Amino acid sequence: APSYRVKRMDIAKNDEECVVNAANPRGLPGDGVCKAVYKKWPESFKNSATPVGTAKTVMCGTYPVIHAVGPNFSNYSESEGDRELAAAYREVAKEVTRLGVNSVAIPLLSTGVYSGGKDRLTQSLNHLFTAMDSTDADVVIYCRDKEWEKKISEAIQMRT
Ligand SMILES: CC1=NC(=O)N=C(C(=O)O)C1
Repeated sequence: APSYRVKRMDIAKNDEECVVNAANPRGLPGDGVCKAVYKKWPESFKNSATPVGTAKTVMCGTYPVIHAVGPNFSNYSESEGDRELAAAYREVAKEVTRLGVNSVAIPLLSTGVYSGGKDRLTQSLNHLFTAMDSTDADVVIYCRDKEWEKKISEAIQMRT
């Protein structure tokens, strides 16, 4: 039965059948999760540009990298950002289904440099749940912060 799990570690060392990059719409290497991903899978950045609110898969050998572009909340209104954040996750679910993978390593989109300085753990995680609930893949969420690890775990546990 497919599960949700959380791991506090570098997403570039995931043990899943594909990864989601928290990407920018320019397809450029960038900072944080995107930097790790670039160093691990540089060939997945060939023609990886995709607009805000979308996701695009680029293969690195046979390993799929799903570049998903959450909104930068600095730029977006709360209502328009929320729409785009939801859309990005929906496109992730679609790519995951099309690939036929049994598992996916995913970050919380729009929670770091794109958070607009707000805590958006709950907002982002709930959009992730809504989209990925219709898939049969194991989902592993990767975070860096110990407190976030606990709150994500609690949110996972409380739906069971
Ligand atoms: C480049 C980024 N894209 C994204 O979806 N979320 C980000 C974040 O703030 O975690 C950064």
